[PDB]
Amino acid sequence: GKVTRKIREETKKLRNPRKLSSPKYPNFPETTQGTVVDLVHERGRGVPLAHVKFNDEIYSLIATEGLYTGQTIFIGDNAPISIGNITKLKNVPGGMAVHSIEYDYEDGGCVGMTGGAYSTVVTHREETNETVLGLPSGQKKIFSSEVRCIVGVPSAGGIKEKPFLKASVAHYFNKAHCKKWPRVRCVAMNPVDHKFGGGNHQHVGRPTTISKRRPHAQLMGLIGARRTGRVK
RNA sequence: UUAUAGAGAAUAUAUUCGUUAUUAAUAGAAUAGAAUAAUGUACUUGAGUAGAGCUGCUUGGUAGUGCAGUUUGAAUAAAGGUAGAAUGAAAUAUCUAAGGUUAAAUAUAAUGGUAUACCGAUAGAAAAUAAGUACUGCGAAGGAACUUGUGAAAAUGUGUGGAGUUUAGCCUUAUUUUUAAGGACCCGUCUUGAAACACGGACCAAGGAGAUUAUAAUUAUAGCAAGAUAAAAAUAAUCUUUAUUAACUUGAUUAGUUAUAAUUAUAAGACCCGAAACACAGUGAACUAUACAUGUUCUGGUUGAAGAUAAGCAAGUUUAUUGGAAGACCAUAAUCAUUCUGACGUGCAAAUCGAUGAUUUAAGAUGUGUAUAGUGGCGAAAGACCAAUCGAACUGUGUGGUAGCUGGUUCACAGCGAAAUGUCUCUCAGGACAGCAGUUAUUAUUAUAUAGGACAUAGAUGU
RNA sequence: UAUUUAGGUAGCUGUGCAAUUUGUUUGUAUUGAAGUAUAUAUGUGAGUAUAUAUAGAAGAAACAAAUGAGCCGAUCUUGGAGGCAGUAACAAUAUAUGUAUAGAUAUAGACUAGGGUUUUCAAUUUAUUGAAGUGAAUCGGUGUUAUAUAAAAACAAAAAAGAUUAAUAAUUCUUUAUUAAAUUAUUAUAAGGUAACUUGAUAAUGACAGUAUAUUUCAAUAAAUUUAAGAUAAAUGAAUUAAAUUUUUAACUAUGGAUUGUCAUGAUAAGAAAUAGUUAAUUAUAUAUACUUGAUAAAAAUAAAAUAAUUUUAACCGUACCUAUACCGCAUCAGGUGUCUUUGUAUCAUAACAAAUAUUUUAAAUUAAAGUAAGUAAGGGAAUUCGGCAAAUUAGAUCUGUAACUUUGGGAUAAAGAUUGGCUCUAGCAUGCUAGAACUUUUACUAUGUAAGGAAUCUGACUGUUUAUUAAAAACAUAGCUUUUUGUAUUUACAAGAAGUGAAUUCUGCCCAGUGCAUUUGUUAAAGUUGUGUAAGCGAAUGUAAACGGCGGGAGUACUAUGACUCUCUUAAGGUAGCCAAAUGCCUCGUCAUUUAAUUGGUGACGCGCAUGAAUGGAGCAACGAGAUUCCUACUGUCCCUACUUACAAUUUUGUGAAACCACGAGACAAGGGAACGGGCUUGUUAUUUAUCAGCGGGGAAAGAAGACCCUGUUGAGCUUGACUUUAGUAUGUUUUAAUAAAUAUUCGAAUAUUUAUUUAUUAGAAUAUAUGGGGAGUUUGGCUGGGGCGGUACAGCUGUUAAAAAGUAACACAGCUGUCCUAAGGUAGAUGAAUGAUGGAUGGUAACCAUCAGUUUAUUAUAAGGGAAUAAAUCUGCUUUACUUUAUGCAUAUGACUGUAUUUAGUAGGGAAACCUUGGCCUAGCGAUCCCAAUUACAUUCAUUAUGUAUUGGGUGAUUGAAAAGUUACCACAGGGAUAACUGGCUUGUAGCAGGCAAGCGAUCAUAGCGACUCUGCUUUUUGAUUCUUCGAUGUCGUCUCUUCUGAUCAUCGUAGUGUAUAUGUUACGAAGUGUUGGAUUGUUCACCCGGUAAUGAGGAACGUGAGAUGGGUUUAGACCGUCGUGAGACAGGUUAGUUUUACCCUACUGUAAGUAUUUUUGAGUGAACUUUGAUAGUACGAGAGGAACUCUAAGUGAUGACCACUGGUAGUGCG
Ligand SMILES: [Mg+2]
Ligand SMILES: [Mg+2]
Ligand SMILES: [Mg+2]
Ligand SMILES: [Mg+2]
Ligand SMILES: [Mg+2]
Ligand SMILES: [Mg+2]
Ligand SMILES: [Mg+2]
Ligand SMILES: [Mg+2]
Ligand SMILES: [Mg+2]
Ligand SMILES: [Mg+2]
Ligand SMILES: [Mg+2]
Ligand SMILES: [Mg+2]
Ligand SMILES: [Mg+2]
Ligand SMILES: [Mg+2]
Ligand SMILES: [Mg+2]
Ligand SMILES: [Mg+2]
Ligand SMILES: [Mg+2]
Ligand SMILES: [Mg+2]
Ligand SMILES: [Mg+2]
Ligand SMILES: [Mg+2]
Ligand SMILES: [Mg+2]
Ligand SMILES: [Mg+2]
Ligand SMILES: [Mg+2]
Ligand SMILES: [Mg+2]
Ligand SMILES: [Mg+2]
Ligand SMILES: [Mg+2]
Ligand SMILES: [Mg+2]
Ligand SMILES: [Mg+2]
Ligand SMILES: [Mg+2]
Ligand SMILES: [Mg+2]
Ligand SMILES: [Mg+2]
Ligand SMILES: [Mg+2]
Ligand SMILES: [Mg+2]
Ligand SMILES: [Mg+2]
Ligand SMILES: [Mg+2]
Ligand SMILES: [Mg+2]
Ligand SMILES: [Mg+2]
Ligand SMILES: [Mg+2]
Ligand SMILES: [Mg+2]
Ligand SMILES: [Mg+2]
Ligand SMILES: [Mg+2]
Ligand SMILES: [Mg+2]
Ligand SMILES: [Mg+2]
Ligand SMILES: [Mg+2]
Ligand SMILES: [Mg+2]
Ligand SMILES: [Mg+2]
Ligand SMILES: [Mg+2]
Ligand SMILES: [Mg+2]
Ligand SMILES: [Mg+2]
Ligand SMILES: [Mg+2]
Ligand SMILES: [Mg+2]
Ligand SMILES: [Mg+2]
Ligand SMILES: [Mg+2]
Ligand SMILES: [Mg+2]
Ligand SMILES: [Mg+2]
Ligand SMILES: [Mg+2]
Ligand SMILES: [Mg+2]
Ligand SMILES: [Mg+2]
Ligand SMILES: [Mg+2]
Ligand SMILES: [Mg+2]
Ligand SMILES: [Mg+2]
Ligand SMILES: [Mg+2]
Ligand SMILES: [Mg+2]
Ligand SMILES: [Mg+2]
Ligand SMILES: [Mg+2]
Ligand SMILES: [Mg+2]
Ligand SMILES: [Mg+2]
Ligand SMILES: [Mg+2]
Ligand SMILES: [Mg+2]
Ligand SMILES: [Mg+2]
Ligand SMILES: [Mg+2]
Ligand SMILES: [Mg+2]
Ligand SMILES: [Mg+2]
Ligand SMILES: [Mg+2]
Ligand SMILES: [Mg+2]
Ligand SMILES: [Mg+2]
Ligand SMILES: [Mg+2]
Ligand SMILES: [Mg+2]
Ligand SMILES: [Mg+2]
Ligand SMILES: [Mg+2]
Ligand SMILES: [Mg+2]
Repeated sequence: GKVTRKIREETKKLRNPRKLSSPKYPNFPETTQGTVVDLVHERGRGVPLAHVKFNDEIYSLIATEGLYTGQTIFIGDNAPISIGNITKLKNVPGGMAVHSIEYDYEDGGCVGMTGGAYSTVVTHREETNETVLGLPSGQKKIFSSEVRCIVGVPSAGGIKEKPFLKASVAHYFNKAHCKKWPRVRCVAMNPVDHKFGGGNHQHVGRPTTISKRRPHAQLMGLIGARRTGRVK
């Protein structure tokens, strides 16, 4: 046969990988004050970024919900908690919304980068100095304290309301996000290109649930499912 | 010009260069003599080695013959290694590993010489050289013709002579030979069977296919013979005859050996020409496909969503304007290819021409630059496209790849003359053994003998 | 001394001729060698010798030697030259005197890619030779970069006119300018305005989407004026052409205190209008606003300034010419190729015409046929056809008017009507647009351009894309819906990877037994330790079907009929909601209705559905479609049935001048035999213009291509998988791993294991074992066979028949059997009337047991069949293990293994008194090599244990004298085969068709007017079979259209004869092939069945007549859909839709044309009696009545055929409007 589509797409990512910003905030020993300068828009991502200014140095950050040009925010380990400020994790009471959490201390940020997605805090445990967070995916993860984070819900709202009612709307989405579009179903192909292909009618003939035990080039279909079907 | 010179060239129908035989100059090498320089003390022995366990390659080496990866890793001459089945033990022989140098006898191109039972311009190298040239391919690469005198055949022109219009050419017999009577389908080839409506062949010249080598055997000839011989080299072995047997136990005997020639068998490109394929090493995105950067992309009409203004009727609701949204509607230039199954169909053209059709601000069209290569790329998916080639591109090598299968195989006369049947076979388009044939040889009561016969006698059988 | 022998394919042996070179001997030649061409002699023949002509330098013979040693063929290799043939195919403007007067076709001009002297001139005839020609501080390159080699179109210091040369000119020359660098002369270091700001007085940027509307800057039109030009027989308030001169707004500041603008949306207490003022007005590629987006629209090098002057200061490379007859397609090729500019009329444009500019020289003609284009048609209007394929009708603009349905947006420009010129005026205001009125005519968008309409069904939601060169679609994509993996992402869950269905509306039923997937607690390798112990995986349990998939059958029960209800086999569950003879139903052209004169078609209903059915999605149509199918209206040469005109090729002339093909073709036919369809062979019948010209497609099984279909080959390739053998990747053990201290557990002070802490290590790996592993890699996938496949094994053994009186012998011929059974069913000694029948005997019967008599093989002998045995080879009783060990040989049987079975020398045993018998079954069947493994007996080496050898058995190949092995190809390839199928032909006639002989009976009695049972004998090649003789280096399949000819087994028409013939109307038989046999609906049809009509719609042949005559509907390559089968690639004589039809110019045949005049005769060939009907005969003959003819005589008509233009109709580059 020939090399299929999945392996040929990953080696096309090594010839020209996709490029993004990775915005991080600095670290400062005591509480300082900074000003918001302007709001911009990037090519790949939907959430707008913000340029703040600490000690006559301009950095880049993800914009929170209510933010206007010229406003003042504070950064430090013991800043007061309000909209757009960045404090330590232990100060916030249970029930609020944070949107950039570093895994360890003195890191930029790891969790909650996209627009419209936020996390919640559920508790504090004074023994061993740990707090449990509620991830946007729905899983409870235990975080160590003394990491610092930003208070508020991120901007850009709910983008998934109105559909791509035309085909032309989805053309410019996948082109900016560097994905392959359109896609051909694997049953329509000839049996050289794909395992499911060929035949006299369009059907599969093999079970579509494939274990994870098998090697890398044999993985296709619903890989390693614990369940299949509508629940009710 | 007799000759230490009769090797060979050149001129014309008796002369020269040389051969033969002698010297000189320069460079290099070796041997010997004479002279100049020079001579003290020296007790070293080879470690992450040799060897074991697991694992892979190599050799004739069989249970390592040799080498390497990983783990482990000794003794120092009162010591260590080896001795053609395995391990353990013992005697007798014989050697001392893990550091270094080394002439001669030996193998073969570019470059220059000397010879020959080799070829003589379709031969000999691709090239008697303005030849690795003219010319072709995007590229790796491919690659010819032509000497000087004589003037054959195929195919034509002019002149003279002759027949008839109902019959090409050939054989026999005839002085009615440019006619008469008899005979006579076109050759080669597979085939039970060919003039066949079975295949190859329009015509002339030149070229063109069982030769060479190794190992065996039979026949003819030559030298010596209980022995036979040009092995390498310089001025021994082998065969008669390994005497049998697995071995022990045992054992005389078919004139040979060396060469020359013809035939047969096996292996070498192997009588000549012919596949679809496989591996090694390299070249292409100028056509066409996709992504990224930078530029360019003619003109006229149709319809009427949000938003806004007024005038009526009385929380609102009818009428008239303004406005110009949409993968909305229609045409020219540009683009594509539904139908006539129109034209053409040794074409204008290795895909064109005419009428009729479809198409319009976009998921469009197009120039240039960078990225993607053949068990690989690109793909709104037809196995489509990747330089007129794609269900695995193109160029060179292994390569004169293998063929139980089609085709061809070159002079005369004389003697002799077949099979299409039995058995075994992954055997049925093929092989081997038996049968039928040919050639040569020795010998006579195996004529006191034989017979695809008859007669006399003794019998077998179940149509 | 052949009085005896002599043919011969495949094949074997002997004697001889030809060519090139080598050693020795003998000889020739310039008064002429070798070669070549004609004769003569000689040899049975391969060949040799001589003579004459030509030419000019070396060659011959004998005895021996070495081979690249003798051509008709190979679709053989290279060169030269024929026929067809001067044939096909192409090129062909006018002038009596000209560097001109006319005609004709074509839009034209600049930068780049490519070309490289083609440029210009001279001389000689799109050629040859020779000279000359390209001038740069400001026109390109050289510079910067596109997130470790990138731009002649992105960014960047600066110029224009006017003339010169045979050819260069933003480059030479004249005139007026600009930039940068080096040297000179001179100098402000700040003023002014309340403010916005003005003047020598620095630190700025390169730099960035698309669409719509409003400005009318320039420019261009239009007008006026001034100089000039060209024409008219005439006439014209003065025409036509050329050159120039002219035709307030936006920000900001100061007062002010509440209104005000645009074509549209508005602006203002974060200060409107109105005043006073300061900056600018970006030149159409501009300015200001508005609108669309999960798209927000590149990088880097790069900066200073006042006034005047100077310069042998500004380097290197290219600057000719062509834009298609100077590029690429082998070419002076109807193809292809980036950007820009271009005048006049043109009331939306388009189309068309004219300017401008560039090219160009001489055959004939009122006449062929058949072609390629363009026109017109009386009457009928789809009757032609698979199908309205091709053509025709409609169309612009203004005014009325507009339905069912609906996803409320659409449908809609629906459909259906009416109007349109020219000239003279009137009326509006926005001043070039729109309404109305009068007059007039061979009536008005129509030169060019410009929608036929309506009603239904199947399928796809829509815009979009695709097999460059036979398929544009119902295929692909798409939004929408759903499932799944990942919290250690250069990117961070509204994100990033993997799959299925296919807009909206309404729904998405049951099953976890099978195969997969996930989660969790019996079997299983190596390495290490004195020894021992510990892996994943497989197996088991629980979930999961918008995962692969699946979703039965039989019996009774309420006048007939049916079964709400009941009983019953099993299973994982037994197709629910829906839908249908549908693109899915074989029987099948299902049943009913409707559409038509007539329907296998279309639409609506019915359902025990061969084989429908729910995201492998079911149901459904509003909008959209060069998709597939049926019916109405209009329209027409598609047809009845064809006719006329023009142009270009063709026919006639000159010039340039080919190809396919060719065994021999010298005239053609009927029958015969033959390799079963002859141009040539055998018997018959026949042509001929002085050697032609133009047509045509019957034949040469015509030409192209070593058949793609089918079969064979111990020949291949693409693809799939539960085929055989393995491997990359990955999971899990063991051993290697920095030191230290401590804790805990397991084994016996010690050995193991687990876990924590510190820093003194921390490049991050290495060596082995087990499992998973079509993601990959090699290779295989028997034979026989009345073609192959499916079925059987006729592939190993045994018996009887075929089988023909010695031995031997075939068929997918006949009837059968075999891979077993037995410690006794083996060995031996002895005794013995078996099976059955008759007559009797308490319970006792057809049949229980006991006696008597008879009893030739009927009984038994393990088994298939055949053979053998009656003091028995059978049944009983006793005793035993010959179901042995060693030397030699034979028979099936052979040229030959393995096997079965008879016989021998010498031992050791059993039965018997002894003679004797015994090496498994009474005889003919139950039969297996080389290599390797296991066992038994002997011995062999310095020593123990082991290994290796000789001998005998067992383990086994059933394809049985013996490889280790699954499929598919419609994407396919190679070598071959008429040794072998699909089509024609040939022998045969079971089947098909057409007739005969005899006479039981029917017919009111009567066999034969007319029929005829049970049986029997034939012909024809017209159905379908059976066989495989000719063709696989090719003979073009079914049906239809057009056209000719032939047969009798006669449908009418003609002549006779029977009758169960009164007339009329029938029916049967004999002679007879002259002439007729005609129109439509449905289906690809042949066949079939209806409507209508007539004198009568007869049966058939000619390669199942006829494709270089046509068409292409089905069948039959590559796209695609449904149903059934297969895990899968795939398959279906089950159903659909779209799919390139080549070549005549040879020979022969056929139609015409081609022999000095003028009058005729004879012979030969063709052709030579079509059919219906009115009136009279006549209401007559004949008949109870009803009814109801004929001979003959007049009047017409249809079908065919030969001519003609007085009348009518069609046509018309002849003629007029
Ligand atoms: Mg496909
Ligand atoms: Mg595959
Ligand atoms: Mg489907
Ligand atoms: Mg040593
Ligand atoms: Mg020669
Ligand atoms: Mg040569
Ligand atoms: Mg004859
Ligand atoms: Mg034959
Ligand atoms: Mg024949
Ligand atoms: Mg043939
Ligand atoms: Mg030929
Ligand atoms: Mg020759
Ligand atoms: Mg070859
Ligand atoms: Mg390679
Ligand atoms: Mg549109
Ligand atoms: Mg055509
Ligand atoms: Mg390369
Ligand atoms: Mg396909
Ligand atoms: Mg190609
Ligand atoms: Mg003979
Ligand atoms: Mg053969
Ligand atoms: Mg033989
Ligand atoms: Mg007798
Ligand atoms: Mg003879
Ligand atoms: Mg030869
Ligand atoms: Mg020849
Ligand atoms: Mg020959
Ligand atoms: Mg030739
Ligand atoms: Mg012409
Ligand atoms: Mg020139
Ligand atoms: Mg010029
Ligand atoms: Mg100039
Ligand atoms: Mg120039
Ligand atoms: Mg120029
Ligand atoms: Mg061009
Ligand atoms: Mg051209
Ligand atoms: Mg004419
Ligand atoms: Mg008409
Ligand atoms: Mg008419
Ligand atoms: Mg019809
Ligand atoms: Mg008809
Ligand atoms: Mg049409
Ligand atoms: Mg009027
Ligand atoms: Mg569509
Ligand atoms: Mg095509
Ligand atoms: Mg289309
Ligand atoms: Mg097409
Ligand atoms: Mg689809
Ligand atoms: Mg749906
Ligand atoms: Mg299950
Ligand atoms: Mg369930
Ligand atoms: Mg049902
Ligand atoms: Mg339906
Ligand atoms: Mg009907
Ligand atoms: Mg003409
Ligand atoms: Mg004949
Ligand atoms: Mg015959
Ligand atoms: Mg002719
Ligand atoms: Mg062939
Ligand atoms: Mg074979
Ligand atoms: Mg293969
Ligand atoms: Mg494979
Ligand atoms: Mg076979
Ligand atoms: Mg017995
Ligand atoms: Mg055999
Ligand atoms: Mg197919
Ligand atoms: Mg072939
Ligand atoms: Mg045959
Ligand atoms: Mg035929
Ligand atoms: Mg019959
Ligand atoms: Mg033919
Ligand atoms: Mg042919
Ligand atoms: Mg008759
Ligand atoms: Mg027939
Ligand atoms: Mg026919
Ligand atoms: Mg044809
Ligand atoms: Mg024909
Ligand atoms: Mg067709
Ligand atoms: Mg299935
Ligand atoms: Mg089918
Ligand atoms: Mg007559």
